[PDB]
Amino acid sequence: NQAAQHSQKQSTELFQCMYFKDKDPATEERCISDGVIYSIRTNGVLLFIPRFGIKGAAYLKNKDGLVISCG
RNA sequence: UUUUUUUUUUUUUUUUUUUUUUUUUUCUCCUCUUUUUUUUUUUU
Repeated sequence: NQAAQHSQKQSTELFQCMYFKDKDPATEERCISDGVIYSIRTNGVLLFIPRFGIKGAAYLKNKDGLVISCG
C-alpha cells in the first residue's frame, strides 16, 4: 500500500509536469498563478498554489547574489 | 607405246578407411543543494 501511495504521487506529479511542458507558455493564457506562503527558509519561502495545488521551495537569493527588488 | 610394290585407330581393372558447435585479451573511472522523509480519512 505504501508503494501504491508513492505510485499515485509520482504519477500525478509526472502528469502535472507535462501540463507545464514545451507548448509555449508565453502567448497561451496559461501562465500566471497566485501565491500565499506557509513557512520561511533562509533563501526562499515555501510557496503554494490554491488554483492547481502544487508546492515547492523557491529562491529569492540567486546564484549571483542579485537579490530582488520591484519597479 | 608408260608395268610392279610400299601392315594399322594403348594393353589393364572384381580399391580398405573406426569423426562432430566453438576455437584466442584491453585499464582505473567526483551523479550539485528547502528538508525531516509524507503517511488517518472517503468516494475506483
